[PDB]
Amino acid sequence: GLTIPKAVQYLSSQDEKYQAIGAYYIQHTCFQDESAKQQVYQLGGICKLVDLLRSPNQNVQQAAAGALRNLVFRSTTNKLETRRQNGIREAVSLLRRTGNAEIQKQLTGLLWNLSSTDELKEELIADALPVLADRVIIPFSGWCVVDPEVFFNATGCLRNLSSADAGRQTMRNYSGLIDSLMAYVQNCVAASRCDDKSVENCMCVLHNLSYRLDAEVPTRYRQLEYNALPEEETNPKGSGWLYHSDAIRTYLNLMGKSKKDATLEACAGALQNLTASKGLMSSGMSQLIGLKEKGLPQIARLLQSGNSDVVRSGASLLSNMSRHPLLHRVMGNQVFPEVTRLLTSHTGNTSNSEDILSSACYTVRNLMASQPQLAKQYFSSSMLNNIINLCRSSASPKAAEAARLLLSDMWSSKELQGVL
Repeated sequence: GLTIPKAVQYLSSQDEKYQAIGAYYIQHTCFQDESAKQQVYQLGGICKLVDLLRSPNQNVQQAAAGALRNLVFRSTTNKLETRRQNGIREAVSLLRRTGNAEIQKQLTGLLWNLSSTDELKEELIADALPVLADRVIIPFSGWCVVDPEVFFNATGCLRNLSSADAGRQTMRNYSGLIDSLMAYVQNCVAASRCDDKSVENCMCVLHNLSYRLDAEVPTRYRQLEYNALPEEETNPKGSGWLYHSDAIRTYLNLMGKSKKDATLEACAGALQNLTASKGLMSSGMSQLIGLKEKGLPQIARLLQSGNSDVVRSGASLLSNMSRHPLLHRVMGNQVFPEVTRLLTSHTGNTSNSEDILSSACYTVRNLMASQPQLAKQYFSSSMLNNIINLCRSSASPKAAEAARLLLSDMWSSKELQGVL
C-alpha cells in the first residue's frame, strides 16, 4: 500500500522491518504539509512512536525519533500531546544510552522544537537540561566527540529554556554550563569563526542568563552596597563569567566581527542587561566596558545598522552607561556624533524608534550636563528642529516625554540656550 493511516498501524506490530518503515514513512510524508500531522495525531501515532524508542533496533530508534521531531515542528498541539504521552521522559532516556550520532541529532532536534512551546519548558529544564549539558554541551567545548549538529540543536534547546525565570536561574547554577558555553564562544572568536554554527544560540543563552543579574546572583557589588571598587574573581567559575571582563571582551569581540544581527543583538543585549541595575554593579560593568575593554567603538557602530532591533540594543546600552560619571568623558569623545545623527532621523514611528529615541535622549541629557560644549558642537539645526515636534507628537508618549524632558533639562545650566 503506502499511506499514512496504515503506517500508523505499521508502527504497532512486532516485525521491526515494518516498525522501521512506519515512523520513517510518517517522518517524511508528514514533513511539510501540516495536515498529515493532524492525521497522525488524531490517529494516535504520537503514542505509538513514543514507545518504539525503547526498541532494540537503532533504526526503529532513528525512525521514531525523527518522525516525532518532524511531527511536532511548529504545532502547539502535537507538542502538548507528545508530553501527555510520556515522551519528554522517553526522549531523554535515549540520549543517556546512545552512541548513534543520528539518534542524538534527532532527539536533540525534537527537544529543541518542544522548547518553543512557551509552557511545558519546565519539564525540559527539569529532565532535559542535564543530559544536554552533560553528554552534548560540555564535552563539545572541552571545558574539562559529539557532532557539531547535536551541539547545535542542544544549544538551540537551552536558548529557549534560558527564556523563563526558572531555566535562567537553573543554568546559572548548573556546574560547568556557562563555563562551557563560554569556552566555545571564546574558542570560536580565536578561530576567527565569529559566526560559527552555534555562536548565536550560545550568545543568546548568555544574553538571557545576564538578565537581572545584580538582582539575582550575589557579588562583591551587592556587598559593597550594604556597608556603603571590587577586584574581580581571578578564577571565574560558572555563574561567575557573566560579569567578568573576560566575557565582556569576548562579547565586544563578537560585536565588531560578527555578520549576524541576531548575534550582534545578543552581544549588545547582554551588556545592556549587565548594566541595567541602576546600582553599583552597573557602574563597574559600565566601566569595564567603556574603559577597560574600550568598547564604545563597536557599540556606537551598531547605531548605523540597517536593522532597528540592532540600533535598539546599542542605544539601550549606550544610555545605561551614560548614567555613570566615569564614562561621560570617554562617551563624549566617541558617542555624541553618532547618537546625535541618530536623533535627527528617528521620528518615533516604530515600536522600536520610540525606544531608540527614549534612549538616545536620556543619553544626551546625561552626557551634556557635564560639558555644554559638546552640545554647541553636535546639536545641528535639524537635530534641533526634529525634537520639538516630538514633545507634541501624541502618537508617541514615550519619545515625546524624553524629548521634552531633554529640552527642559537643557535650560538647567547657564550655558544652555546657546543655539536655539
